[PDB]
Amino acid sequence: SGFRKMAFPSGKVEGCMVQVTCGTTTLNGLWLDDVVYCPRHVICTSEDMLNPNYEDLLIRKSNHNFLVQAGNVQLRVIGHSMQNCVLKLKVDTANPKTPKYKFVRIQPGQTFSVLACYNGSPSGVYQCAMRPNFTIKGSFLNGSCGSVGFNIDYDCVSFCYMHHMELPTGVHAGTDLEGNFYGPFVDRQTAQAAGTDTTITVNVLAWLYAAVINGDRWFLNRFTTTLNDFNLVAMKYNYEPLTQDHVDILGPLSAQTGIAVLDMCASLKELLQNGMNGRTILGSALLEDEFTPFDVVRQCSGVTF
Amino acid sequence: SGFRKMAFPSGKVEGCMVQVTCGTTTLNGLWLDDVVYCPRHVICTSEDMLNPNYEDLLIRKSNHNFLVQAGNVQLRVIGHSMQNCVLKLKVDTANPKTPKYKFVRIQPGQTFSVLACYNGSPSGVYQCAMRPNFTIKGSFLNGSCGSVGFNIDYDCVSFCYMHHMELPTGVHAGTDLEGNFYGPFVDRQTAQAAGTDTTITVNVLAWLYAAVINGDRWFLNRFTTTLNDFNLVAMKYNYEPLTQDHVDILGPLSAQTGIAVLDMCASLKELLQNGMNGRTILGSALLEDEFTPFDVVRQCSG
Ligand SMILES: O=C(Nc1cncc2ccccc12)[C@@H]1CCOc2cc(Cl)c(Cl)cc21
Repeated sequence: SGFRKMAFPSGKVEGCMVQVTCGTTTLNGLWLDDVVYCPRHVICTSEDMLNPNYEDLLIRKSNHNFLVQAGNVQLRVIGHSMQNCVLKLKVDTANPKTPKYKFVRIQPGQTFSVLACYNGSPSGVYQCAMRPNFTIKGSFLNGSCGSVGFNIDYDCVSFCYMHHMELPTGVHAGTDLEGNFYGPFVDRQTAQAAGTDTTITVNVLAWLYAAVINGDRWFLNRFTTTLNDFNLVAMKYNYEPLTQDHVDILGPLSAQTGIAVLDMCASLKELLQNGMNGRTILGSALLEDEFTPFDVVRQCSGVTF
Repeated sequence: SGFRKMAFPSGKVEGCMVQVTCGTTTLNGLWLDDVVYCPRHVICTSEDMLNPNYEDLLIRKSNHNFLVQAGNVQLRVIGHSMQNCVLKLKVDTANPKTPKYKFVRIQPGQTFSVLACYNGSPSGVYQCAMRPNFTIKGSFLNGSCGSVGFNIDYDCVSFCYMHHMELPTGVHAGTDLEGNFYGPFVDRQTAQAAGTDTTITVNVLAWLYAAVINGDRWFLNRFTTTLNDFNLVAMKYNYEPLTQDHVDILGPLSAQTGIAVLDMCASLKELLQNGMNGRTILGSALLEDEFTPFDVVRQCSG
């Protein structure tokens, strides 16, 4: 029993974290095989950030300008190239701790674990979701750039996020490991704002199934709804539309608990229109949307890595 | 900016997780140097749950009855001893991945990370607090026994908890790494119940300081209170008494935000009286009590 916000074990990623220093800037890098990946803004000054020409800034740099440190060992940079908003520093040594890995781009609503790092040293791990507005509600301080987000499937680490910046509202923006930003963000000091966020409907439904599996049933009702009527109500409450794909993904949880997805949708509709009335679900007075259906199945069945 | 429930990176503990099998029972063990620590109930059968005599059950066992597996390598048990509710299995190989470590017994309100494991394999990492009733609200299934709780301040792992059992209400009980249970619990299937749980007041106050540091001030008020008047109010909401130790511990956060502890206590009294009125604090509609003053300082300042 119990349902916690749970991250993947971070060990495979910890053995990849290195510190990258360029001039006065120090941030984190991801050391996989003989390449160190890090945000390209490490080559910027405070002035450069206002209007940066990264090809021009990078061409002026030499390999010895990049100081890479893996623990207490300085790595030798033997090449440098840029791929979108990520800098790739070729090093002379392949990381002996390189796990089986892939670079994957996640969709909004998908969750992942973040290994927050400072000076190439892991300090914490937390689970979060890629918001529908492409930001993440992380917890990051100065020096956390280059910290990565990942999932584990079997013994393979799928790297899906690299931290680049904090927006004025305190939310975070970054890229996949190919340097493509999630969202309409750019790595330049200019006016940028997160769009209005919405609730990840499929994830709230998955969390209501987790609550039922854990014995919390007060919100269940005798009713069902059509997918179209549910989506009309979802649009009204700034909830993401629920697709037939989402309904299909929730199938196993529906089969296990005996609550059809549209029956759970009718519970969610009543919760949106009437509130919780002083009650809680899994120790929360708000509907939680940072557990995917896969996360609920994984946690309620005990899959290991 | 931002405030998340954050666990320590679990790598140093992952390299210590092994599978321990004794008869039909399989659970997790912690492999440090040449010793594997695990719950002593791994030696129990069906009739040895209601009233087990662990000394008598252990004396009947030989080293070859304990099957220890570290990855895909079977470890050889060369000795066994019991220390309170933990079984210590001496093995013929020292764990090469043994980090710098300590065994620390914690107090209620303290937080720690749990590396939940099944069959010696880590499945997830989450953050817990030792409840005032000495239980933990973990997330554990059958086979999670032997999973450990830890903190990693510096490069040293302080092991503080080993999971032993789930109580009828779905909460969890366990021991420190010396086998001493937290709380009035025993490793017997006898009728046991968690006492009435209370809110960790000092932790809620720390989390209100984290909210102020993060820019949230709506709950602040112009009132202060005496420590005794605060305790008389807070007890009525099943909150733990706030001691002078707790007030002292909150000093650095009070100095940083400019809000005296008793001034923050008056905000907490008002939040208990009024509720949140549709508002949230750090993305929560409930007062959070699983961040200590130490966690808040570390997460907010470094
Ligand atoms: O609690 C137990 N293991 C579990 C742990 N955590 C979570 C669980 C969730 C579901 C089912 C088992 C779970 C075992 C088996 C059941 O009976 C006992 C009894 C005693 Cl006295 C002791 Cl010390 C251990 C156990």
